[PDB]
Amino acid sequence: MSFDDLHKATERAVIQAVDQICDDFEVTPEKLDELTAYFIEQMEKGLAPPKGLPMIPAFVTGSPNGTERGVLLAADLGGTNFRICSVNLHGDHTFSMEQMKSKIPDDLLDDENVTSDDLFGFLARRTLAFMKKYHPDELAKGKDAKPMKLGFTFSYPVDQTSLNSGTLIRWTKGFRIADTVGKDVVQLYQEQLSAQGMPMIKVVALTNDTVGTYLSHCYTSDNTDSMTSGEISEPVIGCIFGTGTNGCYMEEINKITKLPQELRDKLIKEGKTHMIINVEWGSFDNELKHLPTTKYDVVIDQKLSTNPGFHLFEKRVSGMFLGEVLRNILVDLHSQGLLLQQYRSKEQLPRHLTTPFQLSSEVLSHIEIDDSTGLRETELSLLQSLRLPTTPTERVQIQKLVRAISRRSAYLAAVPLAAILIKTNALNKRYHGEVEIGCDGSVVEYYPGFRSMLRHALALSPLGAEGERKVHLKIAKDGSGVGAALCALVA
Repeated sequence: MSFDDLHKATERAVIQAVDQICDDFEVTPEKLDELTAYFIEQMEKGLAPPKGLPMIPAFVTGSPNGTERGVLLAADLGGTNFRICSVNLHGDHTFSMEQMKSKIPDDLLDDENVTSDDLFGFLARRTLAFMKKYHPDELAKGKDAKPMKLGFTFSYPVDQTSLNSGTLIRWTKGFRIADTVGKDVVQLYQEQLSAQGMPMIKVVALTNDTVGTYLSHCYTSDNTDSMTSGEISEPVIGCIFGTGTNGCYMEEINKITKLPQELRDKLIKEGKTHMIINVEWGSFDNELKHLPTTKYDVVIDQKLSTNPGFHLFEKRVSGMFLGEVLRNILVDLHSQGLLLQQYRSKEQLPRHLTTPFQLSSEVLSHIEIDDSTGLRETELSLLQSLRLPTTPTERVQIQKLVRAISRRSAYLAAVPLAAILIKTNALNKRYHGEVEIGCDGSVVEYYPGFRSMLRHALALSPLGAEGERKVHLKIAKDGSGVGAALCALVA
């Protein structure tokens, strides 16, 4: 056929093939029902003694009201940095901030055999510099003063035998230091704090970023938590979607069959009815019994991934992998002759479409909501910020693919929220019963319309579109810094 005839036939075939890839990417409401039911099943398997889900009790039996008073501290430590924050709760749904971001120490931790004393003394040194800098209010009263409660955000593998008690099991995503496999991390931090000179500091909390997100959403609840006035709604889920994904919710105390009955009765004999469970829902259905999977998901999880087959739901939802899936689809369609069709072979393609993760997520951000830009002006430009240029008929299908990837990730992200809301139902305060779930992270906050698709999925779930609209949801953003302080408050 003619060059023009072949071009037209090729464009029609690209229509076909891209629609077929989309069909292979779709999430049906039937699959939604299947996934949420299996998630309820994994939840109930998990928190009973032996496994369904890594549902780790966070040992928090109280939620902030947004009416709270006082000033508290918060320490967080990871491979990223070390941070000492200080929060002054104004007494309304507001607060005031102070903080020092002590950079991760330059190579006292690079797989050298260093003491817990070295690392935790660096932590306490930065805490002492903090106290000296912004207030020696009770630091000048170094012998004794009115104490200060602070929460610790130690985002490492930890065995939290209770609140303000953690027994570190390993340094993963960090580097191995000597003989901390049995130490209590809150105890080490407290020892180093009382050893530099502040004995006023009490380390009374230990939680990770998701429990902090939940507590930071309890505070600052849009005037829907101060009283049963206007909207009558309470927050029941904290969660982070983005580079990673996880969530936490409050479960009945006597429904956590895992914890021994001693602690359960000792809590219920108090005013204590519920406790926060940090559902590790990252790495959900790793066995892939129900979790949808395509070819590109396999080729990325196996070859290009650092966790070969461990956090599968994370990888299907994370913001890093969206652009990666798009890149693999593009390289596929090219090497099979349908797209970018005058780069005569692979390794003639631009340097970023060939190499692994060079297709970032802001690309999909710009592409997904392309307005009628006189047919893909900002989209062409931004997709062309990486070295490859494109044509209109190709850009239409590339937008199709990007939107399909995003919709799948959003519906999957909605599955666990729906399963939690339907396990602990939102229809128990029979009248005006409403529930808001607060969210942090990259994808959920800044990806265009990822919340609209979350809502559409929650409507298409066995959470009924009839009942989805008693759940409105928005963002609570600081969990390592404000959430730790609030976990110290409710300690």
